Amino acid sequence: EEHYYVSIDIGSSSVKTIVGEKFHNGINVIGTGQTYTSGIKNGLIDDFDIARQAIKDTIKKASIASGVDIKEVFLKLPIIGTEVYDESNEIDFYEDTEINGSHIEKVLEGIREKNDVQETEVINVFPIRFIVDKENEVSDPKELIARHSLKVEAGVIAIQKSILINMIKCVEACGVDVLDVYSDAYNYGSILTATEKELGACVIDIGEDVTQVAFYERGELVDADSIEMAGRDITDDIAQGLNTSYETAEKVKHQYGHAFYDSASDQDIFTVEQVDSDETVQYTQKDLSDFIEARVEEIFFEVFDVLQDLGLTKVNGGFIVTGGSANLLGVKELLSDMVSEKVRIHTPSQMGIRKPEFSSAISTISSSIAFDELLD
Ligand SMILES: Nc1ncnc2c1ncn2[C@@H]1O[C@H](COP(=O)(O)OP(=O)(O)OP(=O)(O)O)[C@@H](O)[C@H]1O
Ligand SMILES: [Mg+2]
Repeated sequence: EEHYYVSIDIGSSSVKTIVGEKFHNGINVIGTGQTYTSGIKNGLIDDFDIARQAIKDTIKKASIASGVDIKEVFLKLPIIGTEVYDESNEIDFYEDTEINGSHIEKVLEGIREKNDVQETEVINVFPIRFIVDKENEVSDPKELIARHSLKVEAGVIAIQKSILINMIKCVEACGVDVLDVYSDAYNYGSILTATEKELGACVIDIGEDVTQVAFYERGELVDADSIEMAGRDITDDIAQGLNTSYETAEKVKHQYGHAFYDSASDQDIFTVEQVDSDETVQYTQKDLSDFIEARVEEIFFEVFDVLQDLGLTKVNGGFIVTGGSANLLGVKELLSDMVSEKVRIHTPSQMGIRKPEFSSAISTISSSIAFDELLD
């Protein structure tokens, strides 16, 4: 009777898998898997076989770590080729009907059916509110008696069919079933406080190839997008600036990386190899932070451009930065120097996943739980 929730994040840098348990009104992580791969680029499958093997290896790792024979999983989908919009649907009753999870599922399904865009598929439909018998608004209609109808006013996330199909295919080629998919646009709602989600908060996830942006207000997702600029570009800038290899630039980024120049130490020194020579050059943390700060600043300017385009300039709920690149020192200080609102770095609380790169994978689990609770 043991119930586990397994999520998979097919990242450009690494595939991440989490095995979760419902505990103390939250999630207990009993196992994780992580595999760095080259099969994924810009959040999409670049080499099917390599990606497939990476996913398989990650599922194996999580299975060994948790002691669970993983057969069914929940898959996150990146905010790429994605559209967010509002839609309503209503189902009719011709006799007094006690509402249950099946009616909710039906009325939500109708919204999936309403989409007639051939290239895209609706992946998530989440209720904003319910209306019983055209007049009575409710948060949760279950166990209420409807005499005429049940309407839902919902948020909808649709994605390019090619992405959905390919990701699911790649995962299911590893001997597991994909139970459901969850867009990160929906997922990131879980890392926010009720206050943040109410006032108007912006989530910025800086990964390797992709930076994702999602805005929430009045307790619901408003809109989302992604930018093709993240950690890899920071590394590129380091490699170019220090005239070193990409590999060395990556290691240097982890070891001495700092995103705020004024706070970076010129007394903290390190040595680096050269590409066009056999000689070695010494650099300081401040020298490095010059390039790192320039790139991260550019990323945040891209984020501001997205917010301006979406008409979401007012961010009273503040900024919440996550993802692997949020591991960099000085990120919070830089963004705080760029905005008048509150800024924080989100890191999952559970032991084993206290790294910001896991934010998506854990959130996915929450998402699934939420729907489980909704369709009761
Ligand atoms: N301690 C650290 N300091 C600086 N950067 C780091 C650190 N740890 C990881 N990173 C960077 O984070 C990035 C990977 O983050 P993450 O795992 O969130 O990306 P992903 O989800 O695999 O890729 P994407 O979301 O872009 O498809 C890499 O660019 C890596 O260099
Ligand atoms: Mg990611």
